[PDB]
Amino acid sequence: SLKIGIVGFGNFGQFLAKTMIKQGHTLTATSRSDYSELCLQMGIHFFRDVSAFLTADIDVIVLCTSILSLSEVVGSMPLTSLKRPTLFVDVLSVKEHPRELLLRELPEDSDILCTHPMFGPQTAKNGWTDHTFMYDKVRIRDEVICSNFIQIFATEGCKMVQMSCEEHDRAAAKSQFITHTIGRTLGEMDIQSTPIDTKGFETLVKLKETMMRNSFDLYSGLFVYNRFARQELENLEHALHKVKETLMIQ
Amino acid sequence: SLKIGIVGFGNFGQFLAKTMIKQGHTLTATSRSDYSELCLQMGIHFFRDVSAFLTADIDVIVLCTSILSLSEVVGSMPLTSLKRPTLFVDVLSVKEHPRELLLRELPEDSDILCTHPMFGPQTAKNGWTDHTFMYDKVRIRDEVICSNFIQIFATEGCKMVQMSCEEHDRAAAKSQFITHTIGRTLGEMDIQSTPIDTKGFETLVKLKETMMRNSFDLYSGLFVYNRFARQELENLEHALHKVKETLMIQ
Ligand SMILES: NC(=O)c1ccc[n+]([C@@H]2O[C@H](COP(=O)([O-])OP(=O)(O)OC[C@H]3O[C@@H](n4cnc5c(N)ncnc54)[C@H](OP(=O)(O)O)[C@@H]3O)[C@@H](O)[C@H]2O)c1
Ligand SMILES: NC(=O)c1ccc[n+]([C@@H]2O[C@H](COP(=O)([O-])OP(=O)(O)OC[C@H]3O[C@@H](n4cnc5c(N)ncnc54)[C@H](OP(=O)(O)O)[C@@H]3O)[C@@H](O)[C@H]2O)c1
Repeated sequence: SLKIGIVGFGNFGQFLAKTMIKQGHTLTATSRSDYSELCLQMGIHFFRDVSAFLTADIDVIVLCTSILSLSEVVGSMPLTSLKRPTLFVDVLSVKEHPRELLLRELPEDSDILCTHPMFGPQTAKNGWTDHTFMYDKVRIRDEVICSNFIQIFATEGCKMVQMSCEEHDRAAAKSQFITHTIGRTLGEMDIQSTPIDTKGFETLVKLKETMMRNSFDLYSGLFVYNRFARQELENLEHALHKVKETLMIQ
Repeated sequence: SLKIGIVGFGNFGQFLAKTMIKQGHTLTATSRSDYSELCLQMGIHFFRDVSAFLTADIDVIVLCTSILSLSEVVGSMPLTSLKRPTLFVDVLSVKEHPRELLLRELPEDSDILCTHPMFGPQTAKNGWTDHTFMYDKVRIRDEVICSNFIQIFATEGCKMVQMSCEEHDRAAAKSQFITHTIGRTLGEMDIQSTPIDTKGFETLVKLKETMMRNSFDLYSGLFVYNRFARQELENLEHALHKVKETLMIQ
């Protein structure tokens, strides 16, 4: 409890590491880019080469690369260099895609846990308490290891939500994707504070600031790999034109 | 300590009344609809017809009708029946229109103060403190009465902002109007809480519920009577379209 290897040590991978290190887990990391110095600072063992990574002593592998790159990343991995059957955890913001991919590409005897912490650096600055953690036990035999990993979030007092990947994607297309879409639209407008802001407008400016601090890759992945996203983008445009037209009538 | 009459005892009219009564001003009301029983519950005299209202003892008349109705309402007022020069105060959400209308329609010896408290029943439930109050001293000769009215909001800890009616409508088109438009758009979509709401999405549901509690009359008036509103609506529509365009080429 627990030796954890992180694939993709960018913004979100780092976020998770800080709390897992605090709880006492032993971390290993690997990534496309060089995080040697940062991992040195944090006492994480960093492997630049993913084949070297897969030979380390690891209970759990956490996939933390961008949605867009997950196919490339998993596809290149020498999964035949896996030393034991391992638990694979993804933390992608969309869920049907990693689920099908990992089911197709991973060795059969390896376990699959699909997850999405509904929070991050911009929204969980202090702690994780009363933030939501979604997960789906896609292929779990070793309940002990699975339970240990899931406990990482429970003991931070996350709200715990078990849900299918498809139901996560339907619900996320109608909520998170719309939320990001609005934040970006406001970012494209570059809204600015005024002397006479309303509470509502202050709220939108803060949403703009937060949504824009995510990568464009992340936002795109929400759309490209969520099959329910396109319809929500449509409903959003269709609703704005309904309001616009009632204004024209008036 | 003022004799204050409200014209238009609707939602916002009643909101202003509650605080002015508490401060110890003598308050009386008139309106298109009959608020006899509500005013009996609240302890103030209601005049059903404006003619009787105009011949009472009043230092300050506050106009709290809808933006759309202002011109009709002021036009139908037997303003010649006024006993004394009186302070007229506007609290409409747009400002160039009432400033122009009142300078045109009022007796010359009546004073004019144009205001927009940047808050209401839905956003200032407990107390006015730290909320913004904009005013423009359009035509003041009696600085004593006017300062005593303004002191109503200052006493409550409002952030006091003096600006021109034009600068107000420019900033308001960029902020308040935009905010209402997105709120109304989310309402047409009828977004709802999900088990995996992000903090950003909770923030939008709140905004939707809040914005949707305003009358469509009110929201119309923000657009129809603010000449800077149209370009802001284009900026929004144009921004959304660019965001969509970046997503579609992937
Ligand atoms: N609040 C959040 O940010 C949040 C919350 C929940 C879930 N997630 C999910 O966690 C994952 C990481 O999110 P993020 O915030 O760190 O930003 P991101 O832009 O979505 O992902 C950045 C990560 O992708 C890595 N990566 C590895 N191979 C890559 C390749 N060929 N192409 C592109 N990127 C590659 C990057 O590696 P290098 O750094 O080595 O270059 C980096 O580690 C995403 O799947 C995201 O959906 C994020
Ligand atoms: N948070 C807020 O709601 C807020 C904040 C700041 C400023 N304001 C401004 O305060 C004013 C009132 O706002 P509101 O929230 O009460 O809602 P509103 O829908 O903008 O206006 C309601 C008032 O307008 C009256 N009215 C509507 N049409 C009329 C007509 N043809 N003829 C005569 N009177 C008419 C109504 O009279 P009856 O009720 O008797 O029918 C009611 O008193 C507006 O100008 C608004 O821009 C509102």
